[PDB]
Amino acid sequence: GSHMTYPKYLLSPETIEALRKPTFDVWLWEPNEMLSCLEHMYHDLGLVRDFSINPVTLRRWLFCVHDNYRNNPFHNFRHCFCVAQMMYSMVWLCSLQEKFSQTDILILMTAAICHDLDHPGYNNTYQINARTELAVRYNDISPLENHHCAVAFQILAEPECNIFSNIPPDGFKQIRQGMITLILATDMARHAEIMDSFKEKMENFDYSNEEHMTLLKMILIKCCDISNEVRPMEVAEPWVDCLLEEYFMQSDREKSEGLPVAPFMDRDKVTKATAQIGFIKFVLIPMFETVTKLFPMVEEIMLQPLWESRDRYEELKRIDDAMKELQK
Amino acid sequence: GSHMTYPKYLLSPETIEALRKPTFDVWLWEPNEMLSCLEHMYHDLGLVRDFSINPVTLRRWLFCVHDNYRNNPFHNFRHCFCVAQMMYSMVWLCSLQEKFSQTDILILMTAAICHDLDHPGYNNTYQINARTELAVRYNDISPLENHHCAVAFQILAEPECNIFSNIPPDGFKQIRQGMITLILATDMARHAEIMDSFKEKMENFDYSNEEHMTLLKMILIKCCDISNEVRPMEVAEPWVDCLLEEYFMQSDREKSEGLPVAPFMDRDKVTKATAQIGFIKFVLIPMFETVTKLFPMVEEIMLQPLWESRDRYEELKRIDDAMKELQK
Ligand SMILES: CC(C)n1ncc2c(=O)[nH]c([C@@H]3CN(Cc4ccccc4)C[C@H]3C)nc21
Ligand SMILES: CC(C)n1ncc2c(=O)[nH]c([C@@H]3CN(Cc4ccccc4)C[C@H]3C)nc21
Ligand SMILES: [Mg+2]
Ligand SMILES: [Mg+2]
Ligand SMILES: [Zn+2]
Ligand SMILES: [Zn+2]
Repeated sequence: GSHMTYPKYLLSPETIEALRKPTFDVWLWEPNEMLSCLEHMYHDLGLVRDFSINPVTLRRWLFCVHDNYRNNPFHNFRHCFCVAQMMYSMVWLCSLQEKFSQTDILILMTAAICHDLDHPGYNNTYQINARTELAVRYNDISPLENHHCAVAFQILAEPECNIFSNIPPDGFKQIRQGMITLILATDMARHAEIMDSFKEKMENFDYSNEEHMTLLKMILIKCCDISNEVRPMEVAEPWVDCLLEEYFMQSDREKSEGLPVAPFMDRDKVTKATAQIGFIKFVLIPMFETVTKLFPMVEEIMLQPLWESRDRYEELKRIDDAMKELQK
Repeated sequence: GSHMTYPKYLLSPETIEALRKPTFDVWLWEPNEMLSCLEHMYHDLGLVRDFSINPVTLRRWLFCVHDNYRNNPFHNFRHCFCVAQMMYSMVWLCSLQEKFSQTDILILMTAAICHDLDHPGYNNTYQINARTELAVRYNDISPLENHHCAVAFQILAEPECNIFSNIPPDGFKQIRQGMITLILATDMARHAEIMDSFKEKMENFDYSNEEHMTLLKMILIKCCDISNEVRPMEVAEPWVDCLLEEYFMQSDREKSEGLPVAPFMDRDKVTKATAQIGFIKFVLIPMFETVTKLFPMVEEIMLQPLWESRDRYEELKRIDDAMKELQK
């Protein structure tokens, strides 16, 4: 719509607008454009303003983050961007600036961006069963998430990437603790525990109770992390195939090294349709249902697409099933 | 008593019987003799037998463990020997072989031996405040105990040191999980918490309830860890100066680096007597009282010597107070 053309890293006005919504097509963008988006979120949320973040430091920091994401089929830099972009979406959708401090929004955003740093593309169960250096390092306790987190603060300790350098020590310590809690909370082995605690608080929720608020931020980051299916189908569906790529890599290796294979990583047991129907019905919908009690607009903008997804996979399944009826 | 003289590393019959009581003078022995003592405990408790431990591997493992203790004034290989030797004493005293599986005995001993591996001589609070590599690696969560536990399994993963090599993977997993839980339980930041969970199980204890037993093993290790004052006074007391040496090393360093100093480590605020009075009264005694409810022989063997220590130290402090009052 502009009188001249601009480089891609100069986000257009339409892109800036689109970036606030969960319909943003995360696939359209190169790393450099994604980096620009993230940068813009920090400015637009008032976090550069309120935390006195050096604007060049913010950029050096994001570039460093990018460099410490690996090129995995799924647990890559585009995935962290989805998680961040969904968090951003949720701030707008759920009017989170009315409810949360700027420090809380900083924690949410920074944890979202950092939460899968240097992921190897094999999960905690692989680490633990194979007795990897990481499992040994972290005593079989959320080995990956502990590493993501440590890498995060390693990056922030480099003075040219330290977006928190103009924050007082107490604020730093507060932000550090919140980020650790949040990144640790993304270990899916703790999903039911965290949901139970949340739901328990939801018996009588209190926005001025720090404990309630901590659980609400753990639930937000968990929402954002596993939210691909909330997105328009054409955006959502490619992510399942990337995840299965990663998972098949792992179960191949596990077979070959004599380690236990998860059925949901077994090429002969999983299908995309059946895996997603299960995850949608039994993990995603129920989680977003609880959140919808606090944020009613979540039903229309995030539950609806999930219902639509579930239904469409049910259709796909009827067809995978017929295909298998031709194959023995 | 014998017809010829044997090398020190061949323990005499008398040392062997004496090794089973809390009364054993840990100060008399060289490292090689302490190593022979630990080796003997594994054979004597039936652990070599019941877990098919290669007797040479057991010694390589012990020697390696010894090497990875640092030459700290307190948190050294002799301390490790104390903690293990007290555990072994408690085995006999409390007839723990009636109550616990051999796997649990193994866990208890191996955790006692390993629980302070590669201690730097500066506590978790220093690590955290100074933002050390350990603190950043472990996300400020029990960084030292995490580290001790990691180093234990780094050692065991060296095949010449793997005393668990003839154990099937299910048993290994169970031993590892147990040792991790017990080593992490030695973080004194968690003391009141663990004591409280213990106490609530103790309301109706159940030796066949795995959670009850886990807590019990946690307390047992915690008992052995801080048990110096249960020992005869001449054995117990030189440990206090060793610990203060380490603490003063820390407060001096904090002072120099402009970091917070804990009053209990400050050479200006600390008295030996006042240090010990409170610790004995409010940490050691209450902890051993709850154990005595399950193991009533503990009163005479471990409480009585704590009562004496408390009395001795309350007397020293009067003499301190009469000196201070007498002067200023
Ligand atoms: C990384 C995992 C937790 N993840 N993140 C997003 C999604 C997704 O859309 N689908 C799946 C599938 C669900 N997995 C089976 C499963 C069912 C219920 C609870 C936990 C896992 C297998 C994935 C292909 N995993 C995701
Ligand atoms: C290393 C600590 C926990 N420890 N281990 C044995 C002993 C001991 O005999 N005395 C003390 C005293 C406790 N004091 C500080 C403190 C009190 C309460 C909680 C944690 C530390 C000073 C020590 C001389 N600490 C020991
Ligand atoms: Mg993750
Ligand atoms: Mg320790
Ligand atoms: Zn993730
Ligand atoms: Zn210790």
